Amino acid sequence: CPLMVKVLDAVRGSPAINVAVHVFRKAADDTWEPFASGKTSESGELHGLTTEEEFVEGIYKVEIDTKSYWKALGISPFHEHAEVVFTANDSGPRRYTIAALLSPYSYSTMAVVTN
Amino acid sequence: CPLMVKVLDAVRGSPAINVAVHVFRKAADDTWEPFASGKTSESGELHGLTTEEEFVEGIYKVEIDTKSYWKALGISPFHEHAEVVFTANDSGPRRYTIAALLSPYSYSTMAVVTN
Amino acid sequence: CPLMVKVLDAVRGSPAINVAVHVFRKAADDTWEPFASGKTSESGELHGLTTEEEFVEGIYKVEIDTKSYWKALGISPFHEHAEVVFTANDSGPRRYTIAALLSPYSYSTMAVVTN
Amino acid sequence: CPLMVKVLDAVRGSPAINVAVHVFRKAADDTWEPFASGKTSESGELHGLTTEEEFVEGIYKVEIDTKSYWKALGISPFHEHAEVVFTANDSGPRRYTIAALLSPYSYSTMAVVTN
Repeated sequence: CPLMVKVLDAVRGSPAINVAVHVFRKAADDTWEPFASGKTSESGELHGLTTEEEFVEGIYKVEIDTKSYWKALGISPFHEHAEVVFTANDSGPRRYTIAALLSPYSYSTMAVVTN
Repeated sequence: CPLMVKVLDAVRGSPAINVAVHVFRKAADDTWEPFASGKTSESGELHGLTTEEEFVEGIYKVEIDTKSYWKALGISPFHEHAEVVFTANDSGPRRYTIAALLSPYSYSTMAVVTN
Repeated sequence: CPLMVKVLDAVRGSPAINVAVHVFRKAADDTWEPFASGKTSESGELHGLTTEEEFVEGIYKVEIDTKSYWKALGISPFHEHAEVVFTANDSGPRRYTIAALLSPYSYSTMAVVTN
Repeated sequence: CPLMVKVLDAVRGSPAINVAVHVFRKAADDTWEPFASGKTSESGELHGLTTEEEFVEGIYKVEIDTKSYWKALGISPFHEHAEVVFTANDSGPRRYTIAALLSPYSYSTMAVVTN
């Protein structure tokens, strides 16, 4: 599992469950091509998005559908979604964990990159 | 000033100065059209991006060029940029302060919306 | 104004108004001595806590009464308060802005230190 | 495991390893009594601090020794430590995960409370 996404809800103090997550890879024509997607689990995690073979060096975007999550909770949000854009680089073995902490008018994102 | 952007550096405990900021508005054809741009001042603030007349209802994207900021400080950061996407002025004109707190592998963004 | 405290509410996208703030200074006997206190204004800021003459070198604690703030809004939050503990003025006088971003189950704090 | 602490480093994009963590419980005389302590593991986690039997309702403080962590990395920090103060309440079965994201001049803390 070279890429995992974890989403937390700061209003409820819980994992953010059933959040839609879309991953894109930047194409040669500078457009964003769909790469992988899913919904977070009961633990707020989304595993199995890609494989070591497919997840080559490139620029990737992880779009987390925060607005739909807050609307389902009846809470008025600011953002349309939380976007995390980064370059994946082959400086030895790597695993990426993209974490997002959500509030209606704020979000924090952190990336844990390990060997 | 209906739109202001403020950027802070969590490594140095200071305003993030000379950070490039690009604002886009979603067009009828679903593409991102350039709307305004600028660089943060010595206080880490960017004022004067738009006016009450030009800043109509719409979906806006504020792209903060965090990677160039960290690279100039000798840090190879995780993110390409910090992106803030939101619907503006949908219940009438509002004043928006988009704040971003930067670290090499994390960022937080908050919006203060006033009537 | 060598010490200012700014508090924001991430649920409402607004300044956190009327939040109680207590400042303490560590005494020679290692206890926390009351130093200054106040309530945030309509802008979520608390100015005038101290002066350049009184704000000598030392270890200071800024306690922000987040629980009372959330309870007044009808939310039962996780934290009793947000605590910021730091050494001040150890390389000469500095100006400190302590900012706190609040959510029911999370908080972020940042300090901007200027010479 | 009713209480777990997780600490992340936003400068390095990694778990914060070997960070000292001290837990205290508020006594009847209003002082903080030592309750449990440890150091975070290679995953930045600290497990086994307490048991279901010992972790009764009360006010607890988790002190994370951030200054010593940054000093070991040669980075000048703002805070003496990160403090998380909360009430533990018996509203059905519960587990607490206290997470802290560290930067030299900022920290974010989140609590995940699950059944």
